[PDB]
Amino acid sequence: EDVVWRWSCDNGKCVKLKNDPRSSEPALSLEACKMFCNEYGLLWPRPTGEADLGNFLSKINLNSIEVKILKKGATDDLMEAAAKRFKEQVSLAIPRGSTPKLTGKAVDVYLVNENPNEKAFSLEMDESYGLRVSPSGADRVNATITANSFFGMRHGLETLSQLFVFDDIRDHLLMVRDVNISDKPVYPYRGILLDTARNYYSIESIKRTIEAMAAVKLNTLHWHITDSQSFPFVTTKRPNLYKFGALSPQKVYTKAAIREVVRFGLERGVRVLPEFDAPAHVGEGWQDTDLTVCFKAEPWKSYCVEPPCGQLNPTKDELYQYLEDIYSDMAEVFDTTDIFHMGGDEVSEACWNSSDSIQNFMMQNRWDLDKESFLKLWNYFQQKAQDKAYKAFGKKLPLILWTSTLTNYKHIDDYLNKDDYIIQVWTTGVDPQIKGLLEKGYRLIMSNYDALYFDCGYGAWVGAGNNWCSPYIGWQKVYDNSPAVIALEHRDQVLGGEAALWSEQSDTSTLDGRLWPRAAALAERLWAEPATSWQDAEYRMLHIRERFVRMGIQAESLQPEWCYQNEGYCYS
Ligand SMILES: Cc1nnc(CNCCN2C(=O)c3cccc4cccc(c34)C2=O)s1
Ligand SMILES: *[C@@H]1O[C@H](CO)[C@@H](O)[C@H](O)[C@H]1NC(C)=O
Ligand SMILES: *[C@@H]1O[C@H](CO)[C@@H](O)[C@H](O)[C@H]1NC(C)=O
Repeated sequence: EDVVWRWSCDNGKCVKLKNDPRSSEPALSLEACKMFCNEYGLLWPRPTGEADLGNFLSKINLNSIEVKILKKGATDDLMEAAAKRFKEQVSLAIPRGSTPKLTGKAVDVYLVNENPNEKAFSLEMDESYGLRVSPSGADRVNATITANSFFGMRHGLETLSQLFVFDDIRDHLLMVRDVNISDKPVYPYRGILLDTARNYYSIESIKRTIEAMAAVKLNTLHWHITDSQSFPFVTTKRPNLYKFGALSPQKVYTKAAIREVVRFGLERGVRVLPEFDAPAHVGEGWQDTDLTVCFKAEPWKSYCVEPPCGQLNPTKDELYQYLEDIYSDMAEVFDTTDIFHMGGDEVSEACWNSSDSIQNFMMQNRWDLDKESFLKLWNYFQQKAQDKAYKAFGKKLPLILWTSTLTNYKHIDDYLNKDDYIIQVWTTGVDPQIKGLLEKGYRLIMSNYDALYFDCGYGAWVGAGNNWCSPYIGWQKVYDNSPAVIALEHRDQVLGGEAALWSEQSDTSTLDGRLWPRAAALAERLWAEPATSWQDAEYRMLHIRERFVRMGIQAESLQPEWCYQNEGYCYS
């Protein structure tokens, strides 16, 4: 049938009223009411500069949307793809099974990229843009996006596509008539860590993730591609690793597939940042190489944080020839990344100390068999690994390592330095380590486990009960988590944050629900850094969830749809 209700703004809330036929007032559809009742309308994330949306809408012909690229250059392929992608984005305003009337004005999208040759990712890349929308004569609209690079430009296309609403009362596609927007992100690094080694994730599900990331302007996919449980990364120079390491022959990431993903990400302003976690978090794949110790060691609680146990043996020269080859194979297909993640997850002294060859190496070099000695072995490893990474990427590039014993601020400067190493932080924001690190000039990527671990809250995968970092982190807690509050003065040293999806209990099937719409909360926090909290973003978060679902993302449900149609009535 046809929609029977209407909506009217009242103290910032769209109230549902009956659409009585005996009225001279034009009825508002739910989202038409929302676009103007809300401070920032249906925008996610909300802009950092000007947010002038005006007061009116305009009927639009869907078939009469034409995009024109004004400045041409090296990024022609990228801009043409992003423009072709724009028409499809506009259709996301329309609910499936509803068709818009083919009438209304024509839309002219004018893309001006003022440095059409820049297409490299860097922490200094300019992702700012300007958005102007105004009527053009009688039967058309002037939509102009102006930005310093392609990245800001496609960010602007994203924001522009959010200015379309569907009127399901009349079946009209509408657009905001007069907009003036200036925008740019607060943090340069906005990411998701996807663990694809504890469980496999189809290429299609990964592209689908990147698609959703772009929709809320997140720019980094950190691809945790290897661990102790599997080695799906197809390494040509050391094919024995993925042949023995993969969960199955089909559960693998080939050079062609990775290139597809990397290119797909580039077209969408997403840096695909590969990680090889070492010298811990290794196992499957390294059988019969004699380059690991403690693999499947029992009882596992004595040797590692989670089974199977396994670490690299740094005392063997051949290890670094394997490492160089792995890095080189990564550098070849991950060819948009400006950064490389080397893991640095906590090493087990117990494991290294159980090895004959390792103990002899430490005695014959005078070191002892104490915690400080094994910290030297780790430094010894990381220094040589680092050297090979540089040779592999054919240049020096920033490296990322987790907060660990090795990166304790008290002694991190012994072999690490703040110009070469970025530190990813899992510890809670009130930990002394963050302050100690910030003061020694180190840059941070925030991934604090109490706000940013998207795996928390489920059943136990060893034993019974729940998983280690329960309870489940609602989007509210991730939205409110602010690096600016954590960093304080040293906040420019914070590069941004990363939602971490560890995959002991997540794979292809649970991917959508794990990330969305929670990652959108991180998206707004890192793009805008609001002084306002989650309550002020609630209505817009509900809408962005619906947009994800319309995109085909199987996003988590936050609230009854009733709350979305009846703002103000669901509260606590
Ligand atoms: C990177 C990093 N990601 N997470 C980090 C912190 N490690 C948390 C420690 N931990 C636990 O403290 C733990 C307690 C009880 C059961 C458990 C089952 C599996 C795994 C764990 C675990 C576990 O990993 S560092
Ligand atoms: C469209 O709008 C921009 C910004 O107001 C303006 O500078 C430009 O000249 C307009 N383009 C056309 C062809 O109307
Ligand atoms: C390593 O093992 C030796 C005995 O084999 C012991 O003396 C030493 O304390 C151990 N090191 C650590 C850190 O446990």
